[PDB]
This record gives sequence, C-alpha cells and structure tokens, in this order.
Amino acid sequence: SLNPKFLNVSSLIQYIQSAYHEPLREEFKNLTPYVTKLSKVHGPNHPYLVELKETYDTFKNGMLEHMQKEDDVDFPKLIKYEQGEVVDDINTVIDDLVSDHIATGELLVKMSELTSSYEPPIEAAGTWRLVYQRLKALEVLTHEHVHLENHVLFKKVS
Amino acid sequence: SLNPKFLNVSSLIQYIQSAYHEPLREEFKNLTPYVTKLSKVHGPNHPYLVELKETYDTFKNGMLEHMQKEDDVDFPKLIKYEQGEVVDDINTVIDDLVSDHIATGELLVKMSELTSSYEPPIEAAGTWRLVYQRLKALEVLTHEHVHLENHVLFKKVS
Ligand SMILES: [Fe+3]
Ligand SMILES: [Fe+3]
Ligand SMILES: [Fe+3]
Ligand SMILES: [Fe+3]
Ligand SMILES: [O]
Ligand SMILES: [O]
Repeated sequence: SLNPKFLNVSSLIQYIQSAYHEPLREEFKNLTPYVTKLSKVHGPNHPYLVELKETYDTFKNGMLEHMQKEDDVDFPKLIKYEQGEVVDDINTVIDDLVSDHIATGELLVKMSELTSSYEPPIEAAGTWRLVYQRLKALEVLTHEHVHLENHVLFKKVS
Repeated sequence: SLNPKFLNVSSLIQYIQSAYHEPLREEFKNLTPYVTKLSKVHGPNHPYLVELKETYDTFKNGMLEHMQKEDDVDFPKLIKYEQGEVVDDINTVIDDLVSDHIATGELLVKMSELTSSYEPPIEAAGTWRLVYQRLKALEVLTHEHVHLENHVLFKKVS
C-alpha cells in the first residue's frame, strides 16, 4: 500500500484534487436535494433536522469556497514555493487554510451531534436513513482529506 | 494510504522514483562493499559465494542501467503519451521494460537459490548474516517495485 510521505508537493496536490476535491463537489451536488427534502418533510415534526439542513449548507458552502481557494490561488503557491520561487504569505496561506480546516471540523462535530452521531430514530425511513449514512461517509472522507493536507502536505512546505 | 487509481501517470512515476529508485541506488552503494568482502574472505572455501558476488553485481548493474533508462528516456515518454502527444513507440517501450523486469526477476531467483532462500549456515556470523538479511529485504522491495510498474503504471497507458 502506497505511503503518501514519498509524494512530493505537486503529486500530493494532484492526488488531493482527484481523490478528494472533485468527488466532494460531486457528492455535494448529489446529496443536497436529499438534505433539503428531509428538512422540508420531517423538519416540522423534528426541528433539529432544520438545524441540520442549515449546518449542512454552511458546511458545504464553506468547503466549496475553501477548495476553490486551494485550487485557484493557494495550491499553486505551494508548488511555486517547492520549486524555489520566492513566496511571501506562505505561512499566511498555511495559517488561513488551517483556520478553514478547524472551522470545517467543528461544523462536522455539530452535524454529528445534531444527528446523535448518525443514529436515526425508529420513526425514520428511506430518505432519512440515506441522508444519515451519506453524511457519516462525507465526514469520514473529509477527516481523511484534511488530515492529508494538515499533516503531510503542509508539513512538506513549512 | 494512497489509492493508486487517483494518481495520474506523472505522479505515480514520481512516487516510484522516491519510494523505489532512489532508495535502491542508495542501498546498492551501501551493500556492495559487504558482498565484496563476503566473497573475498569466505569465497575461496565457499565458491557459491563468488558466484553470488558475480550474480549480485550483474543484477545490480542491470538494475542501475534499467532505472536510468526509465528516468531519463522511457518514463517521460509514458507521461507524454498520457498527455496526448504522439509517442508511436509506446508498446515497444513497455515491452522492453517488461523484458528487463523478467530478466531481473530471474537473477533474483538465482540469488535466492544460491543462498537457500537467504538463510545463513550456522557457521556464518557477522558480515555473512548481514548480507543475507539485506539481500532478502532487497528482493522483497524489488518485487513490490516491479509489481507496481507492471500492473499499475503500465496499465494506465496500455
Ligand atoms: Fe482540500
Ligand atoms: Fe483544504
Ligand atoms: Fe523502476
Ligand atoms: Fe522498471
Ligand atoms: O480541505
Ligand atoms: O524497475
């Protein structure tokens, strides 16, 4: 099995973008209608599901803006720094990306708290259980993703 | 641990170069003196150690020339073929690389036969036991190396 420590900065970035950023965008497109439906249908009975929709939307919009910043501005800066060019704001860039990750992590903590980890009541059927499983999988994937960035990619440039 | 289907050709090549090629060159530099000393001290009364020295040398020079060919000429062609440019000898390239790996593999089975699968005789000590340990691990390392190229890297482009 392949050890990410041997990748250099630009391969680690290509890997992140293929394994994490693009599947994340696609899962967001696919999953948001279901979160919205769950809120619309059972939110009146259960107000924590409306809070879940809004926390999920905030989580999603933050992640999309964060991945666009990484793809368009900041990952290219890490690559330039690895090649020997002068990059000021390199620790500014790293610190803002770490701040973004910490915020995303606390939103995941909140979503999981809202759903009692991701345990659906016996009242739940179909769309409800789908949303819970997908949100749990999105949390696992996001944890792996930001751990790769924080403890491998950023350590190679700091 | 990485999933190779998200590494493109360029990144997987960089991976192989950091994880196998450069460590293998370092290990050849460090291990050769010990092989030469084992054959010089114990070779006279144990001629299979002299045969082992000559087989190891052949295996090692073939590996070094083969990795040079991949790094300087053939891996860049795999990357160009991934990137759409015309590389009308790609299959020739892959066939010669596969044939090289076969030849190396057979040199390894020979080295293993000479050493009874790298288990030292009782009367061996020190340098003799060191050489068998290091050769055993270098065979393990080389099989992984060759399997990654043959069955992951070369299948991305053929
Ligand atoms: Fe990211
Ligand atoms: Fe990130
Ligand atoms: Fe190789
Ligand atoms: Fe090779
Ligand atoms: O991220
Ligand atoms: O190789």
